[PDB]
Amino acid sequence: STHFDVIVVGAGSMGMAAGYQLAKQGVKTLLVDAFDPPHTNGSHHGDTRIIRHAYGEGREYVPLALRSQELWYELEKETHHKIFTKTGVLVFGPKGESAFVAETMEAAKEHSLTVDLLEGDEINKRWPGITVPENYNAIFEPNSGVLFSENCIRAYRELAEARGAKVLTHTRVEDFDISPDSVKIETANGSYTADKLIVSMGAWNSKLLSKLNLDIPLQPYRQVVGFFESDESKYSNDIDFPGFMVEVPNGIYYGFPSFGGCGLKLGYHTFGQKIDPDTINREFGVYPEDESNLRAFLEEYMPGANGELKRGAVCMYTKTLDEHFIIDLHPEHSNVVIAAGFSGHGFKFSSGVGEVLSQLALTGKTEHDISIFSINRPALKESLQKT
Ligand SMILES: *Cc1cc2c(cc1C)nc1c(=O)[nH]c(=O)nc-1n2C[C@H](O)[C@H](O)[C@H](O)COP(=O)(O)OP(=O)(O)OC[C@H]1O[C@@H](n2cnc3c(N)ncnc32)[C@H](O)[C@@H]1O
Ligand SMILES: [Cl-]
Ligand SMILES: [Cl-]
Repeated sequence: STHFDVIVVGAGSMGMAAGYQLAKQGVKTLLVDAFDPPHTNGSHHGDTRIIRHAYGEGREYVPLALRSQELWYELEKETHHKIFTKTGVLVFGPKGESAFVAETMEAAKEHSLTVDLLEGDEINKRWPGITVPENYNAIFEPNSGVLFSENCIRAYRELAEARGAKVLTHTRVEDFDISPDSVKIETANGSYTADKLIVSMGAWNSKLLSKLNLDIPLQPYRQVVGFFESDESKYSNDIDFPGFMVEVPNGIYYGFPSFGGCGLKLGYHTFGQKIDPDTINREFGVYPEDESNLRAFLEEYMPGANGELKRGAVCMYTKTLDEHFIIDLHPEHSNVVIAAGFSGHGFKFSSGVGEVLSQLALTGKTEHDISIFSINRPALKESLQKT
């Protein structure tokens, strides 16, 4: 019975940000989510998320990283929820043996980002609690840091709803019916129509995009993290222990300083179980790798934080073949915007993506350069399920 200007399916990290940007402009928006964001069934829980500017995944992400940072500061001033803490972000690895470290330094140089460069014992000297080999080098970004992801989504939601946005919770979208001049969604709670559609279902994009005649390789991964009882005199944000993302022989790890004594949080990025969001086991510890992969890191590089496991969380990445995002219009429907495959590193950009999605939905174009996120790029292996 009711139409909308724009309908956002999946009101999570990207969708809720888009909802806020749309509502902010008086655009009558309906956001539909299978749950009640923020929640623990998607990819945004775990309390915290790292934001980096000097981007090791590729220096082309910097502009979006910087715009997103400015938007996070703006959100901080608009809500009572805590949004960002400037812990700084440390990146280290074996000298000359880390592509991630190399690209980070290059990204820094190329965009004139403020960073500190140090090696070996200088790393251990500066940050009691971190022990790396003499052959290790590092780049520290003082001004990037940590975002409180659940708070971000919560704030964007409260703000969007206050502006008129409608949020239909616990309602899973089951199908799509797209037309030349309108879009329609089917749910158990009723059907809804609008002029434009934004699709941002996270891990579920790998299962439901086929409903839009899109055949794109997207693989969901089970990715856990653990909070460990740590030596507060070394790992507390209060004593300036930084957030970090590093690359050692067996891969890439990321962590957060202890906030208010919650313990240092650590996650292993490189490995994760291939899963389906509908059958994934969300209990931490069911796989021996969950806790063992983390402690193996701590015992070697941050021994003082290898205490009791205080809490474990299970979350998901949705990877593309090239690990770059998908942000573009549906190849056959200019009134349909797709946001998918953030491959484990998209939260920091959610504020900026919200803006991009808003622009694409309203005008079919964006001021941002998102060519590398094209849904038609060859490295993606995208195609229609039947042309
Ligand atoms: C998992 C993970 C990810 C992660 C990270 C640590 C872990 C353990 N650390 C990060 C970090 O330090 N820095 C960073 O920049 N990113 C980091 N990430 C990745 C980031 O969290 C993800 O890229 C991000 O959350 C992706 O956002 P997206 O918006 O894609 O996913 P979501 O937040 O899960 O939202 C999807 C929503 O859509 C809903 N949904 C799903 N299916 C439906 C249907 N059928 N109908 C309606 N709604 C649907 C979900 O309920 C969800 O809310
Ligand atoms: Cl997490
Ligand atoms: Cl992801």
